[PDB]
Amino acid sequence: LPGFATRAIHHGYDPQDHGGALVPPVYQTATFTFPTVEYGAACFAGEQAGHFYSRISNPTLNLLEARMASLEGGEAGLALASGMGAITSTLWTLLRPGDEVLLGNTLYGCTFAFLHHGIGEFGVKLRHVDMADLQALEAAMTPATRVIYFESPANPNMHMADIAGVAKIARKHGATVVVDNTYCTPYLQRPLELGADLVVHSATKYLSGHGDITAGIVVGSQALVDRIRLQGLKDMTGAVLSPHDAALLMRGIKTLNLRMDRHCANAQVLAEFLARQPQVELIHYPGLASFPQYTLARQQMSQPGGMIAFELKGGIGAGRRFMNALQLFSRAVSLGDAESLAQHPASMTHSSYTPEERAHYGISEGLVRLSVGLEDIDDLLADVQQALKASA
Amino acid sequence: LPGFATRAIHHGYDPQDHGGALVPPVYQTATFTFPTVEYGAACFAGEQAGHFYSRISNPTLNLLEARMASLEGGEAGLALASGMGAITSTLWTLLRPGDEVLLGNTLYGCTFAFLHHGIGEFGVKLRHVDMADLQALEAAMTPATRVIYFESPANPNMHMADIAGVAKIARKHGATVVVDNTYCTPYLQRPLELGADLVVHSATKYLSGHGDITAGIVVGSQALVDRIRLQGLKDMTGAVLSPHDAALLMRGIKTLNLRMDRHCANAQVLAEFLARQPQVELIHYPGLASFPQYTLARQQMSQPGGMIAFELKGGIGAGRRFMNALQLFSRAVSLGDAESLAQHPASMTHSSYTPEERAHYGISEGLVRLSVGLEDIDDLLADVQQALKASA
Amino acid sequence: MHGSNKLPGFATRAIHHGYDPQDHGGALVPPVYQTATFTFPTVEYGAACFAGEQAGHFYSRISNPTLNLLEARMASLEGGEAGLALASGMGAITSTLWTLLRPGDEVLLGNTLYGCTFAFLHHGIGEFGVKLRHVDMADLQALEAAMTPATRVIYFESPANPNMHMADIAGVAKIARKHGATVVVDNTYCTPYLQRPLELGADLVVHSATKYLSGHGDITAGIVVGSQALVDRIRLQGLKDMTGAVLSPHDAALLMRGIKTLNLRMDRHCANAQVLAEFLARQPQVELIHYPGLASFPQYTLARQQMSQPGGMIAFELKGGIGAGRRFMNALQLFSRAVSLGDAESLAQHPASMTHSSYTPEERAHYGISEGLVRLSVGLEDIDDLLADVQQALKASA
Amino acid sequence: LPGFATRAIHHGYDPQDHGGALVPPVYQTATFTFPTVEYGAACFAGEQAGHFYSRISNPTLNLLEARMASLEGGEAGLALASGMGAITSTLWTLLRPGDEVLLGNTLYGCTFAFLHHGIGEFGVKLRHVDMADLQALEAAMTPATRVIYFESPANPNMHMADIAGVAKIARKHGATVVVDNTYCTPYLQRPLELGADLVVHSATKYLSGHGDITAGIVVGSQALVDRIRLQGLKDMTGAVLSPHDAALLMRGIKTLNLRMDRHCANAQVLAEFLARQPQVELIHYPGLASFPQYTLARQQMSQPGGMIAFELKGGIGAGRRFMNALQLFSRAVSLGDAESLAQHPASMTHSSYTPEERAHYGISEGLVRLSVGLEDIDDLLADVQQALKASA
Ligand SMILES: CSC/C=C(/NCc1c(COP(=O)(O)O)cnc(C)c1O)C(=O)O
Ligand SMILES: CSC/C=C(/NCc1c(COP(=O)(O)O)cnc(C)c1O)C(=O)O
Ligand SMILES: CSC/C=C(/NCc1c(COP(=O)(O)O)cnc(C)c1O)C(=O)O
Ligand SMILES: CSC/C=C(/NCc1c(COP(=O)(O)O)cnc(C)c1O)C(=O)O
Repeated sequence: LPGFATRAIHHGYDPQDHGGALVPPVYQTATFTFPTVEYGAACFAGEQAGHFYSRISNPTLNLLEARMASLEGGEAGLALASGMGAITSTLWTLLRPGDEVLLGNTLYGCTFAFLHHGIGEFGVKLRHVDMADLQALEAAMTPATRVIYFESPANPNMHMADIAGVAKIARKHGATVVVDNTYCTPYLQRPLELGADLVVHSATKYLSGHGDITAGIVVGSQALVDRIRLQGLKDMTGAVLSPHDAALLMRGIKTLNLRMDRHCANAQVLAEFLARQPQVELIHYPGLASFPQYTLARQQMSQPGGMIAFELKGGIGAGRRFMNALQLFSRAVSLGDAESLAQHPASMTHSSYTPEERAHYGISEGLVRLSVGLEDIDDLLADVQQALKASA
Repeated sequence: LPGFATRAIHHGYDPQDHGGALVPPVYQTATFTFPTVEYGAACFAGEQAGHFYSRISNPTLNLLEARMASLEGGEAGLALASGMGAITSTLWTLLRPGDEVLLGNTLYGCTFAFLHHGIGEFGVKLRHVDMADLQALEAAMTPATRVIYFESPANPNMHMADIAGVAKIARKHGATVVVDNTYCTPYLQRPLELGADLVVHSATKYLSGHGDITAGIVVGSQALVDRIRLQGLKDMTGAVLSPHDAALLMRGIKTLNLRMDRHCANAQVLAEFLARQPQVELIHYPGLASFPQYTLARQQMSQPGGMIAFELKGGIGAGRRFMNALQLFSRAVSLGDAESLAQHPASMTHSSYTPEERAHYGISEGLVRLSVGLEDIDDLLADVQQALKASA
Repeated sequence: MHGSNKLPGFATRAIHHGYDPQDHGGALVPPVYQTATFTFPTVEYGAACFAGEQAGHFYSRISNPTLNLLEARMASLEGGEAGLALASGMGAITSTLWTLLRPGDEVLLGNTLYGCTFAFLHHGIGEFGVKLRHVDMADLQALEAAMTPATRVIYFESPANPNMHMADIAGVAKIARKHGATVVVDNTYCTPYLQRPLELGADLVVHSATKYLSGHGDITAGIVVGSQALVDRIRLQGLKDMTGAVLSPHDAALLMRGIKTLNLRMDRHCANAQVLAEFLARQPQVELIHYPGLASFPQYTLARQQMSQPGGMIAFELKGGIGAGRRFMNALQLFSRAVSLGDAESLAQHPASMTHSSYTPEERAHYGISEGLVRLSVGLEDIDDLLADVQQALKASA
Repeated sequence: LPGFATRAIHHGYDPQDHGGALVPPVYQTATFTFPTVEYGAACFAGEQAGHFYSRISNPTLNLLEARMASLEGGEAGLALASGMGAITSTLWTLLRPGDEVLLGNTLYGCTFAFLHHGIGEFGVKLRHVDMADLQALEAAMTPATRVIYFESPANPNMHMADIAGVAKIARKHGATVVVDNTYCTPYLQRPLELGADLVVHSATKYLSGHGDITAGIVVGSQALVDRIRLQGLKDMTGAVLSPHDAALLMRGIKTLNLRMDRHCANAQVLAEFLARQPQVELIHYPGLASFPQYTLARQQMSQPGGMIAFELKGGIGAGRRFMNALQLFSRAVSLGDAESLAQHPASMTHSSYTPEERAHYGISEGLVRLSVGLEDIDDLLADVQQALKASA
């Protein structure tokens, strides 16, 4: 079995099948012709090799799909036009009125919005459980419960989940486990190998790695992905990934190992630096020993990742002055780009909110999330240095 | 107000805002930064002009949107990953359980699938009506009727609706009218100007014009597009258009008028040919005096379009052999490409079942659909001629 | 009636020629080979790709399947054996002249050339011992008279940039058959849809595919079309060794997209320009006006003889001089102030206050242009909007 | 002065100058307009700093150029359509009939072809010299010597030049020193800092990193680069880089350091392995302690590179059998891709030659060149190992 980086470069593709082309050609085409109508009948019945329309399937998307399937260790992959594309396509096919979905305690803003203000308003019951608390989960299981969905680590506290523990419970009750594995990437965490059924990504983040596409991946069993493709994607979202973006995504995946190694190495130093500072109150970085859930994080994630969350003494005001002081970090939402991004949900994403509304959710007054990039660490240190001095 | 071709080339863009670039640069970026946090606060409150993340909005996509809005005579536009992306995003935000939606009698298959096996399995009521029969439409209306959705001309029999008559009934009862205007494009038909609220396109077809992108456009009021953008696209489908494909779509649109002129002139000659041949039993083309809704066709479409549908005397068998015989025409689903295409749904998209399923779901045994391309008309004629002989 | 040996029409071939979807997974649009290098099954299937026998691929700077399709298709349209695709028009010109010419060879040139072509010849290749001579190519007696034994290449544009001077291409090729020269014709302005120098006796044509062939102003590209032997030579020396002007398969894919509507776009360019040129000639403000479709145009009968339609380029002079032209341009709200052609967008330039602004009034004649001159590339906008813009712009030059 | 990684990600670009876009927009446009004739007057002069045509100066290309300049420690940059683009544009500008160019003893095939069968046949003198031998260089200099051109390390044996010694000899005679820095990249070796005047790159190799573009770079003094822009590129080659490919190149440059680190570590290992084999007659890798020019190599190269050349004892025949048995390395010319590549010049690029014409030229019978890729070293070892066993 060839290694991770080998597979990220080579898996699913022989140059000799495409006129010797070293980089696979991009199938920037909407439709594919048939030799016969009989051949074309068989492609809608779904019982052959080949193609018909790019919304369903496309060779450039198929290579990306298979290759991602290999990295995560799953049977099938599906490519979609965004992370939300992946999540919504997946959830729209597995859930019908009167089914229940168990969710992690904290979710990504638009995943939360989709669940509560979207599918949740179509008669699907919602319920939030601590996915580190196996006791609380096992209680909350009912026969109506069809899907268990969560992020590990979770946005933005880095709250972990006992994936193996959750999956053993779900296996007994018949529930399908779906993990948003965006923050880690298969390089760092493979939830399918810990019993999960499906993993979804925002490929927009670390997989692409260069902040120039919006994209989504689903990986899991052949049976589950076939359904999500032929219902969620085909009928219910239309979240079709451009072959051009699919090709750029594959370009990024070829440096995933190298990019994450450095993300994690830079993140480590900045976390350890931030720990030893009078301005900081607490830090949520999985590779600091003071991290609440250090043990579980290391059983699942091979490295601590590139994301640091931390709160400041001075709260809302200390954040604004810190964020505005940054001359190298960019004030922006998103993560996993080569460029180092900072965001402060208190006065950016959730700014029209007041302090009285924020505490409802698991989202602090002083909380500033970093996505540590690939820049020279000494420059990143110096930028954070002056930004903390400016936040007094 | 400048002419169609002028607007389809220039609307919404001045080179002097982008370093004098004649062609607008492609914003192939997932995320955008802010100079301060208080600036970025307003971009999430929706109260200050600018960008944050390409799933919600992007400048390349905004240009496409605004330009498409001008061509349809609408206030605002939204760009999506596919036509189904356009449809699902739209209907997911506009309907909730208990709402009734009146559909036209025939619909494009994935739209039929989405309605009956997708959204209509989450407690949304569906009824089918002949939108040509204004008495029956009026009679079909209820207060719970929230949406009237149809294609005009309809897949795959070219059936027509009086858009203004339908809109009048919709103003009476208080219902939103959504027209799928793929077949015609804004160049030949503008449903908003005949009282429609929203129009949806598969921009994959005529608007693209070159078979290379998958895309969708919604055009309507600012109020409705904003809801579709902020809920259907953002939370519920994630069907985000690549700035690459958005830019190609705009390239395609620059020759829309010229391309449609040729599609229509070619299709007219081919329709009049097909009507004279002994192998052909019925022909549906709007530019033929024999078309049942001929008056309405000239009253509502400025030209009769590029699509022909017809039936061969020898049934399914003759269709197969007609289809197999084509050397210039390509066997493929889809329409609106430079390349002339044909399909015989009876032995392609809707194959396995006997005549009895194909009757009630109104697609004849011998029905062949043609998307007439931009090739030399003599070449197309010659290909169709020999294919008819071979059909017997 | 008639059978398979009939040539498919121009629009059919501009969309289909050289590509059957069945040889590429059924993909209706050809896959873009956005790859720099190609691999070999055995080590000997690499050996034969460099030398002699094999049909196949190794490196994109010599040959790429996306570029090959473009090439074969441009060849069909021009009526040539072979095509080559390059990074720019100047890529096509330099790559061609670098392989056909050596020190001591003479090149006979059209009286006017495109600026960077003129520069290439006088200040580039001409300084490496290639001898230069200009002749009015409309004068077949003068051309005959200028032929020497060292004359290796007759090169020229028709119509020329920017005065739209023309040459008898068949007349030139006949003179060249007798003496032995290779005729190269820059066919940018007409495109294969309006004029086909190869079918009138020219040995090679070159294009700035950046213009009408692309049609949408988003790529820079060149094409050479001509005999297999001459194109192969150009590919294997001019492009391989001497320019490295390699076309991106991305841009080659877009050029093929533009070529799918060439006939339609040229039809509309020409229709607009004819209506605009006839309008322009009847206006008070205009001194003269060159446009091949007007009978006043000096070479009206040659234009009709060689071009199937009169093109999208207009030239005219204003009353009021530079001061009027200066105001005319600034008054344009729909036309752009730019130098290029063959875009969907209509472009104007007033060389007095633009491209030759640093020059002085009298220096214009003996470098070679007028004082109220305005070149127009007529685009694809609704003709009424283009009239209204030129009308109000004339009124502001008054 | 920020670190190499920081500059390779940020240099020359602020998001705020383009609507906050994190990644810069791609200026896929041929022409640029002017607001007035007075503005457009000075773009054919120089005193107004805008744009006019993309063959001369495009915003996307300029960013690439400025950034490549920064990494190389030079004043200014030029982007071109291929490595040969950069080489030919540079040499056509600097050389004329009667001028002599001094060359490194062995050059890349098409550079040798350009010099001897292109520009050499226009009255330009050629002389090859050993560029490590400063005594032989000074002796070779004449008044006609205007340019000194070489690779370091060079094809095929990794033969170094003494760049600082060469520049010292050139400074005496006024001549210009041009260094092909393709193999090393600015990450490993910066010839301008050691006294050279111009560097050229086939950005097609390591700079891109991913084998999907063809691009050239020139970096040097503003006056020199300006001339190669306005003479070599504008008039004499027209080797204009696509903004699309220039965008990809810059995408590739953001992982240059990380990719070069891994290339070099995989090479280090695989050379240590190869140097101890019974099948290996001789091996050229800069990092081996027994490399002839080891000391000088480490004065210029911060790491020994990703390329290995070695000789098999069985001659041309063993090379053939080794090449063919490789299942993971691809058989191709080119280098610096993520995918590992191998060529055996004696049965590929130079097979039409006879046994005695290879030595004359400067190539061995059993010489195999390896571009060591980014794959898992254990897979690469396995593949080379079995290929060595099958070579006997
Ligand atoms: C309000 S814009 C900010 C978006 C952010 N993230 C996106 C994201 C998605 C959704 O993925 P797309 O659909 O491709 O965006 C899914 N899952 C995770 C863990 C994510 O982080 C952000 O600020 O971290
Ligand atoms: C079973 S594959 C055949 C697809 C066909 N058409 C697509 C289409 C869509 C959906 O649009 P996308 O999502 O962009 O494909 C929406 N609305 C209309 C009137 C359409 O024709 C077809 O065969 O005509
Ligand atoms: C100073 S920018 C103006 C450029 C113009 N034309 C280009 C051109 C070329 C050169 O082709 P590229 O290298 O692709 O640009 C070659 N041959 C012809 C007849 C051309 O028109 C122009 O203003 O008409
Ligand atoms: C006969 S195809 C093989 C090409 C090879 N290399 C190219 C190259 C160039 C020229 O660069 P482009 O023009 O981009 O190809 C310049 N400088 C160096 C050190 C190079 O290696 C090769 O096999 O190593």
